[PDB]
Amino acid sequence: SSQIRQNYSTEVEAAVNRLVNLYLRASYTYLSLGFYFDRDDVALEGVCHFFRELAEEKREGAERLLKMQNQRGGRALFQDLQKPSQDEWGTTLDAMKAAIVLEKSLNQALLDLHALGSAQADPHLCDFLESHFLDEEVKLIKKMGDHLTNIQRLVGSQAGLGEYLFERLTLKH
Amino acid sequence: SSQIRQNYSTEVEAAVNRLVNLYLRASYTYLSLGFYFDRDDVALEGVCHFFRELAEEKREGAERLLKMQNQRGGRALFQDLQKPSQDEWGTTLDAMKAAIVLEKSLNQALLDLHALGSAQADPHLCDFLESHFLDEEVKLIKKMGDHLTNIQRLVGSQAGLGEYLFERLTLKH
Amino acid sequence: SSQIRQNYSTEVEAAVNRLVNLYLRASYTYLSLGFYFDRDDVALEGVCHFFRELAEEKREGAERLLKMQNQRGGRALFQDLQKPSQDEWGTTLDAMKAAIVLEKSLNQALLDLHALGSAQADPHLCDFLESHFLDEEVKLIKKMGDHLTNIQRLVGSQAGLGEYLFERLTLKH
Amino acid sequence: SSQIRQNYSTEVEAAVNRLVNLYLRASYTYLSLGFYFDRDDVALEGVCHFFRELAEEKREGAERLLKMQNQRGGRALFQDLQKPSQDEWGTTLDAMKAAIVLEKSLNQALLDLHALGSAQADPHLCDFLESHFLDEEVKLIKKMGDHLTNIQRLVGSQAGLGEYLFERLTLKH
Ligand SMILES: [Cl-]
Ligand SMILES: [Cl-]
Ligand SMILES: [Cl-]
Ligand SMILES: [Cl-]
Repeated sequence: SSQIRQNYSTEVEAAVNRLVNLYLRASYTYLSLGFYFDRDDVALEGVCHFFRELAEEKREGAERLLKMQNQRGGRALFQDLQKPSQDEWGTTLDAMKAAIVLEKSLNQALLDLHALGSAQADPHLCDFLESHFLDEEVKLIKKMGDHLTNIQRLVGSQAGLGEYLFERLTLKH
Repeated sequence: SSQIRQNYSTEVEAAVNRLVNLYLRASYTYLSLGFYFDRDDVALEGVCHFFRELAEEKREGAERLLKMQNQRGGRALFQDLQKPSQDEWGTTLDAMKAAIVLEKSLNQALLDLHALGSAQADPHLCDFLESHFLDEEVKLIKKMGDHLTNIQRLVGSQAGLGEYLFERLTLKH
Repeated sequence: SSQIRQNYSTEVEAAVNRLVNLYLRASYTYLSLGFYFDRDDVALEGVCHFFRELAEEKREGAERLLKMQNQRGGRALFQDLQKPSQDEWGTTLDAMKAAIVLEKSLNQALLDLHALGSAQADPHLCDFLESHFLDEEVKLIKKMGDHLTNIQRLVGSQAGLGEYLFERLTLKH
Repeated sequence: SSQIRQNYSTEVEAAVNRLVNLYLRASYTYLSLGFYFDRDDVALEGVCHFFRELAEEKREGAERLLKMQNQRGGRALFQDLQKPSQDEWGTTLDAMKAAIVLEKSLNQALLDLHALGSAQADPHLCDFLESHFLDEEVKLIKKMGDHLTNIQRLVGSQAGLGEYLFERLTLKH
């Protein structure tokens, strides 16, 4: 057991394990989003790429949390990972709305863990979240919001055409 | 005071100080235009970039006037800077129309100062405006006119789509 | 409006807009300080350069705040910018004392916004100030203090000579 | 005679010849200033260099006027060149005051020729002065004013010491 643990509450330890589960589930959701847009009957490569990149980012977030858990002397505990909430994700607009909802949920879990850390006077935990997660999340949510607005402007006009142009001229492919 | 001042009227000195104020207010207006197009619910990066670039150009114009004021032995006097005339700037078309109006106003102030300099037989002032401002202004107004025509052609067709395409295919991003 | 805003109080939003105004006014003050030292009857190039550099830094601070305001889903609102408090700034010593007073005022506004953010449990805001402003401000104020001491030591001795040597041998030109 | 002359008045032709004489006399004055500061009992190398550089600049100004005279089909006419007004030039401060007076005199002759050209509707002449002389003169006079202020600040304090420091730390050597 732990010869190193210092100022690391059982409450934070458990919440970090829950947050790892939430990041891995987000990664899984993004994997499903990504492969949906690779279907021959959907075929939006840029959209596929955008969500596959987010699957990787979320998995890396989970790995960084696990590394931190060990650095503090806590013990990683893994739970089952729930499948994503949908099997088909609709249009680019539907998908980007679902992604923003998911990110807001992750952001709220980060903020809740920051508050717990503040309450338990665990500055290392607070700084770790500040330095590696909170600003990344704000930037991502802003980028998703920007995308949502641009998609909305395009598919109001003419939906098929608008969806193609967004994929071609905004997303990387 | 001034050991160097020669052939530099009090009338020109004062008008140069007023023109500095007008350039700084134009810079401020462009700062507001730029950040409006960066809002998550507007999200036209190219448009944002175009106006941020103009904010910088106008500030540089003011600095060049101040440098000249000191080179001639006049004394810079700063006044309050009025906030921009709007808090929200509408569509790309609305914004480009407002920008052309602003530029025409600055161009008229340059022409009025050139006329004062001519009347006061101040060739250094006249040449300074000719060399650093009058042609820059004509070129900018032509570019804005070109943009306005292209935006008009696009948003007559289909407004959301047209605004996106102009931002993607004309403006630098 | 905002699809992205999360954990961002109206109180912080307003205070960020006020802080933008304070940074822009500081930039304006530094512009005036800089051009005063470029006058032919003052003629201290290093001093001019030092304050022009600070005008740029403060403007960049304002732009970073505006970027953050949009990233969080707040709305930039601009007010009139008050002219600087003086038209002439006296000696290098007078000017450096005025600059330290101004910086302390900006530092206090940063600390007050940090306290508001702490009270509203907005860790992103707190970290943003910590990461981009609070240490920059401490370093600048230390540098100004160092300068003030050196100027004082020089102009006690022999004021004209001392002011020239400080400009030549301390400030970059 | 002239197969090329067009729109070039006899009045301008004569005034250009007088201006050549004034530039050559200024060059001669600067030659004398320069060698005075090279005397073993004056020995301010930077000051010597500053005035020798101005002797060259003024000679080049005269050559450019002569080139222009031929380009327009006028005929260069040379007169005697009056010796400089002093044989010894006093201190750096005395010398810099004499130089500013001389430059103001040259600037006034340029402005008077510009006015003649304007009155005779000779835009080539007006532009030639604007492009090659008027801004050069304003910049030089500003630089001399800056120097005068710095010398004054130094030799008020302690004259010998101040004169040495200006030569060492401001002027190029
Ligand atoms: Cl499930
Ligand atoms: Cl107003
Ligand atoms: Cl005020
Ligand atoms: Cl004589």
